[PDB]
Amino acid sequence: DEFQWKGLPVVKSGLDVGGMPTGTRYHRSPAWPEEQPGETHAPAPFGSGDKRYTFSQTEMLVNGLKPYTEPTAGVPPQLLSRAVTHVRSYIETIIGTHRSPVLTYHQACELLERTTSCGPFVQGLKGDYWDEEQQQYTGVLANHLEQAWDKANKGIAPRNAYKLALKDELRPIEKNKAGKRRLLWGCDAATTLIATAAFKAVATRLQVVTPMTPVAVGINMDSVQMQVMNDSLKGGVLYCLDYSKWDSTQNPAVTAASLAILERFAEPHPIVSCAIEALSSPAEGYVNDIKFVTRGGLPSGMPFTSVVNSINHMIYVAAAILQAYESHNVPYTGNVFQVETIHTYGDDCMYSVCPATASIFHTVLANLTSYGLKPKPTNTPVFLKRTFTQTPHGIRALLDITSITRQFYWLKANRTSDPSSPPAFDRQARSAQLENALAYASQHGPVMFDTVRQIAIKTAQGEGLVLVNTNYDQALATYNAWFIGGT
Repeated sequence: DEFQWKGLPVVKSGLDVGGMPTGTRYHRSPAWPEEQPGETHAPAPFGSGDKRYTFSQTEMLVNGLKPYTEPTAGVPPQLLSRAVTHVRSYIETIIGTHRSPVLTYHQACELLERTTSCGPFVQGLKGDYWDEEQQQYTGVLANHLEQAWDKANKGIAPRNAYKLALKDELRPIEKNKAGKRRLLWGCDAATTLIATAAFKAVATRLQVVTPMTPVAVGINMDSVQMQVMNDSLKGGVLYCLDYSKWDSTQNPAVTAASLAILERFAEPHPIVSCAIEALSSPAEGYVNDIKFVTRGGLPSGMPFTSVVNSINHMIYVAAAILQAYESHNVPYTGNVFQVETIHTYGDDCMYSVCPATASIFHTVLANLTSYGLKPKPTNTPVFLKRTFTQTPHGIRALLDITSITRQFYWLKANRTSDPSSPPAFDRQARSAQLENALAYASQHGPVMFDTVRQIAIKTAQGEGLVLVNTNYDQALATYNAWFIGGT
């Protein structure tokens, strides 16, 4: 039965999945004992081990889980259905009406991320279990996937189940001082598998075609695909919005609609449909011996989070716009996604709207907020933290300079309760990281690059590294080869 645990509704899971990991993987660079100008980020608060703060992990979790407790208005069902047929229609004209077959078991298995966790029911990394060249999973994980695959083929859906933790990353110091840390949802590998088999061929068709669809997922921002995106912005009125608390504000009816759109492009099959059932069912987060079941929102670690959230976003925007026209008594004649230009990456976005739409944008925004989303114009495209900028070699999607330099001042390494303690890290990975950071720097041009250069040399001697993209010309040449190659 339900009971309250720190003010959240909560049930015993029948299992014990363990506590959230202790400490942090981030150390200050040994090269960098002092604070540098314009630094804005440091390691998120990790509770008991950490001398900076006095927050506990469990309370940071409870904080992050709270919005999942409260449902969201969503879209009025009649509106929703019109919005949906807009979204569906448009994607039909781009990717066609072909229905992708479900993946084989082995195909689906090869796509799992060996680098990540197995979710709440199996310990370790997925790669712990991968046979490099039996070419299959093995052991306890393989049994976990196998039973699930078998059940799915029999119409029995896997658990929409996540191991809850907190993300360990560099965050804004303003946020750290406030006791904020992002939720980590670790999906059950079986559920990932079934989704993958269901939906990956549809996801791939959308990716092949990016950014011709508003699903920008898997766009290479350091390629021509970004210039295609840029070009598509011309003519319209540019709104680059950030949504707050995007994940906790996802309405489950909208989500179910997005999944129904996806299902349209797949073969009907018991797999496809376990997977909708799982993914449209409420997220269950496991900690210790309890689970929390969501009443609203979406877990950030769902299978296909980006695609599903990009479809949600398309549906919300179509609805907001169509509602705004109808309530102003204006006819809306074309497809939203031709009349308007829309790029999403789950919650990240750029809208380039017709002027008629721009005229009544106040009203669009208000419709968005009425769905329980938490949303003026610019000439400067900003997307996936990139700023679109002219350079001497064409438009580039420029990483923030602080995104570049913070990589020099921090490194992800061994667990610790002390970031000021010395890292154990492999020098080659580190050096490759920093040579990449340098190639990004080169696009900012030569004054900017010289500053980053000086940082990198300092870093190299302090950390004992070796670096070539230390010069502008070779840093420029490496980025360029990335750029024209899709590399």
